Amino acid sequence: DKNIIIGAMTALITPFKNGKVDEQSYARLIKRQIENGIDAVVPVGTTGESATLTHEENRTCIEIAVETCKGTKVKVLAGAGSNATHEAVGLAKFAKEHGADGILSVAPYYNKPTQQGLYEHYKAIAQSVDIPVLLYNVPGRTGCEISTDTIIKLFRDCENIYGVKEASGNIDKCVDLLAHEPRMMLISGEDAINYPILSNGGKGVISVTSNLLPDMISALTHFALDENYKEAKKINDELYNINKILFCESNPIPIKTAMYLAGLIESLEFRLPLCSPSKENFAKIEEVMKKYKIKGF
Amino acid sequence: KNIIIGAMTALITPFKNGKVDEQSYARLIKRQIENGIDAVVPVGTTGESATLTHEENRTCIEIAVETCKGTKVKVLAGAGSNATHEAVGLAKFAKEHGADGILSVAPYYNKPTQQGLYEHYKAIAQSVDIPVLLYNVPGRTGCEISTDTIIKLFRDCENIYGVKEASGNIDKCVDLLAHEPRMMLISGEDAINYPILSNGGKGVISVTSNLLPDMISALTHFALDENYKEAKKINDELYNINKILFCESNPIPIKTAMYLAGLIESLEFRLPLCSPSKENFAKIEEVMKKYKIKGF
Ligand SMILES: [Mg+2]
Ligand SMILES: [Mg+2]
Ligand SMILES: [Mg+2]
Ligand SMILES: [Mg+2]
Ligand SMILES: [Mg+2]
Repeated sequence: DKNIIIGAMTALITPFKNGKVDEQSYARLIKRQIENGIDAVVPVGTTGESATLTHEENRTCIEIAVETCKGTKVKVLAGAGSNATHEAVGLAKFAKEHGADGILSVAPYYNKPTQQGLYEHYKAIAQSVDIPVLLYNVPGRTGCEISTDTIIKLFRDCENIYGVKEASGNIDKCVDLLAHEPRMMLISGEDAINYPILSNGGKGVISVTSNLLPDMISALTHFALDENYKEAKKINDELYNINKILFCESNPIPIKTAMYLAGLIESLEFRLPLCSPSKENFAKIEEVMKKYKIKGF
Repeated sequence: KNIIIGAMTALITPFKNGKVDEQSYARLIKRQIENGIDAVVPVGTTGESATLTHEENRTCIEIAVETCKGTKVKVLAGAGSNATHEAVGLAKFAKEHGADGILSVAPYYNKPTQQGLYEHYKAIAQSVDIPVLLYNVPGRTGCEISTDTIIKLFRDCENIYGVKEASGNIDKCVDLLAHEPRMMLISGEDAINYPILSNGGKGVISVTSNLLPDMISALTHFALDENYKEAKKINDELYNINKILFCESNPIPIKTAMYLAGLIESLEFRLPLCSPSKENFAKIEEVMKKYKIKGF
């Protein structure tokens, strides 16, 4: 029916060098994701520090992702959202112009639209492009919730809206969504509960942990999609300690720390207001990493 | 320190035919000045900062500065961002265009750590020489500026003189002023204006004052003179309107009330904000009839 983008996906960190996007590191990281079974990559989402990138840096990250996935089956689901509808429409059109296969569009943050407003927000975005649109609910960061009813109405009313990324630690809501609209693509945005979401019929993940451990997240998701739930849970359980420690400080502070500790990025750099973890949490991230096998390039 | 305190208004931004109604905007500010308000906050949360262009942000601050000249009324410009580089540029822009100080909201959405918030605000304060009021509203931003961070920033940065609190947490208000009694605690929560003032807060940055500027100004002034019996009377009388103004997300109710009072021409928002439900529209209309609303 609808065009979809599902499976194992990575919310890419954006590496910085001397305060600039390391464009070589970025392309190299994406290649490493492709080679470890990932099905799609998400440039400039939350994990990519979308908030602190200039518009040209946003274009650059998206274009590099498109260019690096050419010749592969891996799709580019571009972070393209904003708490201003006029801007979100513009960011959607631009992501499409630069070759993105679809867009991930975060619910408006800070200004707390009502459900009616969220509906009109996403309807305007979806009308402005002809590529798939994945809603993105993360109430702990936005201060609002796209309700089940709103999500289901948007899925049914707008042809290119095909599912939602849930980062709301609410398995009840995941049941609610797929019990009333089994045709939508529920996507886990919370690594520690990837398996519970997939086993209730979710069709993919947009992962933080896959930045560090893409082969494990790929295998988990693919097992689950193959209905080999036993093997998916085994990996989900193994990943629990790292899944949780990657949120000991606000994402992406721990994941960038882990990537640096693993030698996968050259510098532990953020853009303010993000900064390096405390010494104690730095030490905890390094401790948890010890029992995982981290792929190189 | 240099401070901006007293009774202050988070100005709504009126729209007409999709554009900032610039004449309405100046007229609304004049009405605030004429009803005892001590400062105006253009382009904060209540003014829908998130959906204004950089040019409209500029126009709004410039109209505020120009309308307040030759009066005591100060311009405490909304100027914050979840990107530190952009918050610094917004702070510089506000100063260079004549604002008396800035209100800078805690970074929303990307949830910086307390170290991150310290460095964020330290960067902003070092960029201008005008007063900076922090703004804590965890229900909208997803983060909380802790008491220790607020106190550290106040003691380490000359321009930082207090915090607008919109967190429903009177324990924290006590914590702040018991450990750092020199800061200016500013109520960002109309319903508890008097409790914050009576614990030593020195002003309000009000939503309700858009509609009832004389009442909020009296409340504040009674309280600052330690006429607490009178300030509590107004706070109690205002509770019903203070609460109904958040039956939907601010500023959807206050704009609806201003429109119903004939104070703005059109009930227009920028998406993702929009008109209230029919029921909430009716409820706003009913609560307003208990209050005397000053015209122009
Ligand atoms: Mg963003
Ligand atoms: Mg914006
Ligand atoms: Mg007196
Ligand atoms: Mg007395
Ligand atoms: Mg009352």
